[PDB]
Amino acid sequence: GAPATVTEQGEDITSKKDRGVLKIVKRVGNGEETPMIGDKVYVHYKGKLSNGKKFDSSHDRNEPFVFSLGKGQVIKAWDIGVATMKKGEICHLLCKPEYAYGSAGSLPKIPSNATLFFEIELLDFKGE
Repeated sequence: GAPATVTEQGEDITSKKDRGVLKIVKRVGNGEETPMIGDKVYVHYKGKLSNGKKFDSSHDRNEPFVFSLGKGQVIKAWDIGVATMKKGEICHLLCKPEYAYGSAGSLPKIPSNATLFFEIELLDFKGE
């Protein structure tokens, strides 16, 4: 399925080349511009654990998730990955725990040492 495919066929987008964050572009977005550091970014997403269970979804909440890019307001894989996206892009990200929740995990449903799968849509970005 899609997690296996990004694991085996994804591109390493880490600056250290440690394969901690792998990406596939699923829907090509608009133009060439990506957000810059500090921009307000608006995403839709769904996340799954490596046991197959959904752990989160903005679609199910009927509202996007909004954060300022490159500020550590989200897991490292998201700061790194969303920074590569175009407006309108949909991607898959495969995130090793060092770029996610590490040994701590995150209650209620993310265990320790968890590799995570996300589908992310970059809806919009704007400077403040």
